Amino acid sequence: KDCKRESNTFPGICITKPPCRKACIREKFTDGHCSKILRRCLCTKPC
Amino acid sequence: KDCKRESNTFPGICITKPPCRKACIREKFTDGHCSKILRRCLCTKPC
Amino acid sequence: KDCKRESNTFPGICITKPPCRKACIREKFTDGHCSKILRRCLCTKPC
Amino acid sequence: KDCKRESNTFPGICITKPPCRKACIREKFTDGHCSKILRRCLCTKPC
Amino acid sequence: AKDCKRESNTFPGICITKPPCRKACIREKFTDGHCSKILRRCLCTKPC
Amino acid sequence: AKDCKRESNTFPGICITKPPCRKACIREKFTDGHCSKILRRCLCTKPC
Ligand SMILES: CCCCCC(=O)OC[C@H](COP(=O)(O)O)OC(=O)CCCCC
Ligand SMILES: CCCCCC(=O)OC[C@H](COP(=O)(O)O)OC(=O)CCCCC
Ligand SMILES: CCCCCC(=O)OC[C@H](COP(=O)(O)O)OC(=O)CCCCC
Ligand SMILES: CCCCCC(=O)OC[C@H](COP(=O)(O)O)OC(=O)CCCCC
Ligand SMILES: CCCCCC(=O)OC[C@H](COP(=O)(O)O)OC(=O)CCCCC
Ligand SMILES: CCCCCC(=O)OC[C@H](COP(=O)(O)O)OC(=O)CCCCC
Repeated sequence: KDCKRESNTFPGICITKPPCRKACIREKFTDGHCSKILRRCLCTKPC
Repeated sequence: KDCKRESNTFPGICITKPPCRKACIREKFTDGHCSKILRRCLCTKPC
Repeated sequence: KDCKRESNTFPGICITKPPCRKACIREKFTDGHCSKILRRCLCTKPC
Repeated sequence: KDCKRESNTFPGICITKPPCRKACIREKFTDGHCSKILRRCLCTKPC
Repeated sequence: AKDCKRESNTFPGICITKPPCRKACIREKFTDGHCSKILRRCLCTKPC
Repeated sequence: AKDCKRESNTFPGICITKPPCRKACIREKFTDGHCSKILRRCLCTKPC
């Protein structure tokens, strides 16, 4: 399974995936996705 | 902030910290804690 | 474009699409999706 | 519960209701109202 | 002589419905308040 | 925070430049006035 950490750079409410993914790759993770409930951008990468 | 990944070795319900921390350090993380709701053992390490 | 209405039969909170789609098809709509903040099951069909 | 979808015939910006309702009734809905931010004309009808 | 008007100095966030804006504006000693339809500011009004 | 604003009751015609509007508004016991950008109304301003 992957490691996960909230994005430090993504601003505002996480609505769609691509912007979150882009922030997370800029933060040297491999993907990102919006949290379904709190709408935070969560980055993921192999641990 | 630290990365998080659920423990792959901790059995059953996460009640207190020490057993989860011990499992997570064996998995080469630096700490572990119980998730307050689902009672999963969550390993943490800098990433 | 499609008309949209909240599901009358979907119980609980909308987490993933397929359970919502299933309920919406039961109600004679063609698809369903989760609303992003309130997590409602919203059915869609041709108007 | 009413079905909703954007007017296909209402031109321009929805400021007040009557012109949107009128367009929506022409489109065989039963009412219309402006959306708050985008100022779309949204038609509604029993579904 | 229409009413005097200015933006609420206490209403937070986006003005969506009228009652919360009117409530803020009466606390500021105006007689009413309403959301501006385009910018969604809470605007207070009073005879003046 | 911002001043109260109200259309002038005495300013005739269309608001082109500020000084004639400011002068009419001070007569009306406001502290300033200015032209609205599109409709070219003379808008008077004063603390609420
Ligand atoms: C598919 C297009 C229309 C329906 C979309 C919808 O209902 O939102 C997706 C919902 C969840 O909502 P969001 O992830 O917040 O967009 O359910 C899923 O199946 C995604 C599952 C988890 C994805 C990781
Ligand atoms: C009934 C006679 C006409 C009154 C016109 C009016 O109410 O303004 C139009 C409103 C405009 O929206 P507001 O920002 O709420 O003023 O839209 C509606 O259709 C009502 C509900 C949705 C609000 C967008
Ligand atoms: C009527 C309650 C909805 C919340 C406040 C409101 O009156 O209208 C907001 C509208 C939604 O109005 P509804 O169609 O009823 O959902 O949407 C927007 O903000 C802009 C466009 C996107 C969605 C239409
Ligand atoms: C006639 C309906 C009841 C009261 C008036 C009203 O509709 O709301 C105040 C209006 C609405 O516009 P906003 O305040 O920007 O929302 O203010 C004006 O711009 C007109 C002032 C006059 C100069 C343009
Ligand atoms: C309302 C005028 C106030 C200030 C002067 C101005 O705005 O320039 C236009 C002036 C205004 O004159 P009046 O309309 O007579 O007031 O010249 C014209 O009338 C031609 C337009 C014909 C309009 C009927
Ligand atoms: C930013 C304020 C809103 C604009 C209204 C205003 O200031 O009224 C005066 C007008 C405004 O006209 P605009 O160019 O359209 O802004 O300016 C003048 O030319 C007067 C010269 C002397 C002083 C400007």
